[PDB]
Amino acid sequence: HWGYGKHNGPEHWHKDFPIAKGERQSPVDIDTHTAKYDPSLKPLSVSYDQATSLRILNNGHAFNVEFDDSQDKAVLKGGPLDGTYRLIQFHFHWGSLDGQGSEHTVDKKKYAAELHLVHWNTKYGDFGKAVQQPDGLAVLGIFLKVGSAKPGLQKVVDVLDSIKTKGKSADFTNFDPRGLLPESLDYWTYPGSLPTPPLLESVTWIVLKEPISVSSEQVLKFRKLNFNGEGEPEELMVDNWRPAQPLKNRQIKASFK
Ligand SMILES: [Zn+2]
Repeated sequence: HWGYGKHNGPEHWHKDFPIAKGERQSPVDIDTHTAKYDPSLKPLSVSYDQATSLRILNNGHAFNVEFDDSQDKAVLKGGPLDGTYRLIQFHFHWGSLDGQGSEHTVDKKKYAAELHLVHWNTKYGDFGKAVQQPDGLAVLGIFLKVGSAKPGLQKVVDVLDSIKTKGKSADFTNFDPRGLLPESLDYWTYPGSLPTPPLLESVTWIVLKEPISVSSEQVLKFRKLNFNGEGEPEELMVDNWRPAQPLKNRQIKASFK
C-alpha cells in the first residue's frame, strides 16, 4: 500500500487519501519568529505515574509501544486541551542519517528523530471513534538530538532485534514513558493531522521546545529494523518521516515567552 519509498511515498498519498492536500495537515515548520506567546495557554499536565505498557510491535512503518488504555492510568490534560486524553501508544520517526529524521522542524532545522506519544479524548469512548473527530487526538512530539545516551530509552533499544520485521510483536511490560521526557514542558501547539494515512485532521499537536539527547548507538538500533516482512526483500526502516506541509491559515501558539 503506502510507504516512504519513492514509488509509494508521501508525494503519492493524495491519490488514495485526498485529505493529504487538506487545510490542516502535519507536520509543519515551526517559525519561532511568528509563533506567538499565548498567555491563555495553560501548563501541560502529564500524569504517567501508573502507565502500563503492554507490548511492542513492528507495523511496517515504525515500531509502536502500546499501552493499556482502559482507565485513566496515563493521561494528558491541560495546555490547549478541553478534556482528558489517554495514552495509547508511542513511536518514533527517524532518518537514515543524523542530520534528518524529525517530521516537525524548528526554523527549518531538522532533528535526528521525533517521538510521538499518541493520546485519545476519553469522551469518545475509544481510539477508533476518537480518531474521526476534530478534537479526538492529542500528540506530544519530542525532538531527539544525538549526544549522550538516554537511559530511559535503553529498554526499548534492547528489544528491537526481536521485532526486526513487519508483523513481529513482543511482550513489553513495565516501561515508564516518564524516562523519555525533557526537563521542561514548554511547548508550541497547533491544530493538525495524522502524518500517515489516513491523514485525518483530528490531532491537536503539542510539540515540546526542549529536545532529549540519545546516543549514536541507540539511534543506530532503530535503523536496523525492516520495513519489509520476514523473507521479503530487505528494506531497512529509515526515513519514515513526512515532509513539512503548508501552514495555510493556522497560527502556531507558544506556551512560553
Ligand atoms: Zn508519528
